[PDB]
Amino acid sequence: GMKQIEMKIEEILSKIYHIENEIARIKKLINLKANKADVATKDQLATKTEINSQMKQIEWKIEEILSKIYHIENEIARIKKL
Amino acid sequence: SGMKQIEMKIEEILSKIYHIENEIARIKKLINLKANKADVATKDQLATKTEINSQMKQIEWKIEEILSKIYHIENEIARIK
Amino acid sequence: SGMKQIEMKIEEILSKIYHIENEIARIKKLINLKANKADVATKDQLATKTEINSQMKQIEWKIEEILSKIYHIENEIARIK
Repeated sequence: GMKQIEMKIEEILSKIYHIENEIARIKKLINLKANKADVATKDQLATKTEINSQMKQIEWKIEEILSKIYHIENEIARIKKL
Repeated sequence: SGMKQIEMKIEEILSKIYHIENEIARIKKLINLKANKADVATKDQLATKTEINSQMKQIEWKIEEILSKIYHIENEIARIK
Repeated sequence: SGMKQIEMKIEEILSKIYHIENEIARIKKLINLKANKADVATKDQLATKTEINSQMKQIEWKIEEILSKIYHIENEIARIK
């Protein structure tokens, strides 16, 4: 009877040691994870799609402007020609 | 009765250990759903909507100014003709 | 004395278990403060400040060129008059 109890205590102590090692590993893993407070949220961050769309609108206007300037320069050259 | 008491304590201990093992299994799954520090952007690397809006606005104002100058010039040229 | 020794081992085991339970409780709280993979924006979707700054600078250079062309044209028109 006593021997059987001793063997159960042995198994329990082994299980506990294993659990302690699991916990030690878990703590290390947690320390590698990012905190919610330190990570910029989707709400806060600009997406490539959004930026691309607004950049495209600007680019089209710049292209329009460049064409207008070229046309104007040609008109002026025509006006000033002898 | 001494042996019986020890057995009852062992029963409760084993139940507690089993519960802890199940908790640990659940924790490991939860950890796997969390983002690693190494896999995210470092503080202030990424562009915010506020910053982008401000930057775009400055460019937009300049473009609008330019378009106004062009319209005026086109009118001046039409008058010169 | 055999019984006494077992009883002492049980005392230590119960103390160890209580300590482990407290550790687990703390770990669960710590995990709840960590960011989820599902809630973090992907590399595919995000823009960096460096990338944006470079693109904005290229636009600024084009605007500077445009302004020089406009200024020149305004001067040409003033001369024509």
